[PDB]
Parts: sequence; C-alpha cells; structure tokens
Amino acid sequence: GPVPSRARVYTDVNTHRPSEYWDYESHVVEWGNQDDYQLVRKLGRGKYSEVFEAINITNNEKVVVKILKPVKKKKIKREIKILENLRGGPNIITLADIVKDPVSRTPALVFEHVNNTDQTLTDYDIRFYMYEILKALDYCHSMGIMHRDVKPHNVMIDHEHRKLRLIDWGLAEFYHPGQEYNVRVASRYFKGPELLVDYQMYDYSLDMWSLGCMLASMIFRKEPFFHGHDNYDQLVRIAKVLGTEDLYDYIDKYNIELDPRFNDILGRHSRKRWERFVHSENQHLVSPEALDFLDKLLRYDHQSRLTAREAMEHPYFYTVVK
Ligand SMILES: NCCc1ccc(Cl)c(Cl)c1
Ligand SMILES: NCCc1ccc(Cl)c(Cl)c1
Ligand SMILES: NCCc1ccc(Cl)c(Cl)c1
Ligand SMILES: NCCc1ccc(Cl)c(Cl)c1
Ligand SMILES: NCCc1ccc(Cl)c(Cl)c1
Ligand SMILES: NCCc1ccc(Cl)c(Cl)c1
Repeated sequence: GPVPSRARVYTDVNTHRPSEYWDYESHVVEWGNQDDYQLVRKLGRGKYSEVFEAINITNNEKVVVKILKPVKKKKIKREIKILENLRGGPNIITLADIVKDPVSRTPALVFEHVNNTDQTLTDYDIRFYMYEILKALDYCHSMGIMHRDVKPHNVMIDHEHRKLRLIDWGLAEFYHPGQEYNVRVASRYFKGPELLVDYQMYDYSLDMWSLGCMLASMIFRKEPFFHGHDNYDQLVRIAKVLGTEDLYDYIDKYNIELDPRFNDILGRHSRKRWERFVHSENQHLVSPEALDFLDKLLRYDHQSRLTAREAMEHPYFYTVVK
C-alpha cells in the first residue's frame, strides 16, 4: 500500500478543536430573509450555480448572491460551515447571509460585494497580489482547511482599491491527519501531481502547487501553464517541464500504484530550466528570485513544497509591505 503522509504545518488544528468546529454535517443552518434582497443583474454561472449582483433593500448596500442548485446538500453544508469558520480572515470572502427561496427551497449564499477587475500588470503588482493570496492561504490552513480549488477565477481583485478576495469555498475541506480524501478536486490545470497519481493522503500543500501554477502563468504570460486535455494528459504536461526523473522518484518514495495507462503516454522527459519559458513579451515579470520561488512551489513531492508561511518569507516578497 502507499506510504502515509502528514502535513508539515497545522497538522493537528482540527484534532485539538471540538467537533462543532469541523463536523459540518451536524451544523444547524439558520436562514435569513430572501425578501431583504432584490437581484440587479446576472454576473455569471456554473453547472450548479448562478451568480448575481443584488441589493440589500433594508440598508441600500450592494451584495453578491450565489444561487445553488441543491444537487448535493452535504456539500452545501460544508461550504457554509467553512465560510462561517473563516469569516473575517485576511482576504477571505465574507459570507453576509444565507437565504432560501420560499417556494422552490433553492438556497442562496449572500457575499460582500466585490467589483472584479477583468498586460498592464507590473512585476511589483504580481508580488503584491501573490502575497495577498498567501495571507488568505496561511489563514485557512492555520484554521485546518484546504481550499482545493485555487485558480485565477477564484481570486477576485478590485485593482482600483488594491483589494483581493479568495472565493468559491465549495470544494474546501477540513484537514484531519491520516485521512484519505477524494482526488477529484481542483480544476484540471491546477491539480497537483498527488491528485493525478491518485495519492489520497494529501494536505494543505495541494493549494501551494495550485498557487505555483498561477504564478507560472502570470510571470510567463502562458494561460494555463500546464495545459492538459484530460487528467492523464495533465500529468504528461507537468512531466514535460519538471522532467520524468523526479516524477518516478516521487512515485517510489510514496510507493504509489501508478495507473498502467501512464506507460503508453508518460514517456521520458528532461528537467527543463525555468529560464526556457522567458521571452521578450514576459521578461519584465521574471527575475532570479521569481524563478527560485516558482521552483520551490512546483515540486512533485508535496512535503517538499514551501508552506504558505515559508513562501511569505521568500526574497521574491522583499519589495512588499508585510
Ligand atoms: N426568486 C428566486 C431568485 C432569487 C434568488 C436569491 C435571491 Cl437573494 C433573490 Cl432576491 C431572488
Ligand atoms: N468559481 C467562481 C467563478 C466566478 C468568479 C467571479 C464571478 Cl463574478 C463569477 Cl460570476 C464566477
Ligand atoms: N482574477 C485575478 C487572477 C490573478 C491571480 C493572481 C495574480 Cl498575482 C493576479 Cl495579478 C491575478
Ligand atoms: N463561486 C462562489 C463564491 C463567489 C463567487 C462569485 C463571486 Cl462574485 C463571489 Cl463574491 C463569491
Ligand atoms: N530579469 C528578467 C530578464 C531576463 C534576462 C535574461 C534571462 Cl536568461 C532571463 Cl531568464 C530573464
Ligand atoms: N527560453 C528561451 C530562450 C530565452 C531566454 C531568456 C530570454 Cl530573456 C529570452 Cl528572450 C529567450
């Protein structure tokens, strides 16, 4: 069987908290009043959600309303409990209310309003915003929660106010050491190698891999950086950059049973130098410190990646106010 693993940090946060903190199935959800709100306009949609700008008619404040198709009720309870536990954390979206349609029983989450800013980014801007995301991740990991869906669309930035919010906690989960989790999390391009090789005993370090994918796409102007066309191909795209030598050493370290399908597609690939991705169009965003930081996030071995707190101490952030 596979070798067990434990987070290097915040290992026992949930172990030392009462069950009311992490037992989301027992959480008593209390509805607010859907009549306090009026929908203004549709902002976007997902397979099981619709997002609207709305106004709270009792105080004239704008809000964002996420209407959920309740296909998996336990999942909605988990998102609500996590949002309540994390409320007030640095750069964590604030859940303002929870309402239900009086006839269809469709639930809706009400968030603080955020004016999302859709080439003008400087090296300094990337360092600044990357540090704000790290504050959010160090906070949620310190609270015993893995986000598990870190990606650009889940990072809202109001650039005029230099305001950042980490959103969509629908895939977030409580970290319990030794627990085996579902690997069918995160968006394809941001999935860590642990998910792709079906290593279930993962932890907060998954979010640090996803953060590394975002950094690579920003500094190299290549969106997404690892462009897989399915979950198997996703690992091949990673292997084409990090090389196959370090991938095979990772699988052996954790005694992972690698799917036989990888034999026909993985091949043999050299370790590429991060400098290979630098071009005239992206050189203004790359520096030795940026590449050193990227190299310390994008590691196959989940235990070897920087933690959010270690990442915050990297020289890449020496130019930002802590
Ligand atoms: N009447 C169903 C649509 C809907 C959903 C959520 C809210 Cl908060 C509102 Cl006002 C309206
Ligand atoms: N996973 C949420 C993606 C997302 C982000 C921002 C907006 Cl405004 C919308 Cl509609 C949807
Ligand atoms: N939706 C904003 C995505 C994003 C994520 C990280 C950074 Cl550093 C930036 Cl500039 C932008
Ligand atoms: N996707 C769930 C979280 C979420 C989605 C979109 C927006 Cl605009 C906000 Cl505030 C929050
Ligand atoms: N400091 C970024 C510009 C630059 C110049 C030369 C090289 Cl080889 C690289 Cl990777 C990057
Ligand atoms: N990575 C391809 C070679 C290369 C390396 C560094 C720079 Cl700055 C350029 Cl333009 C081109």
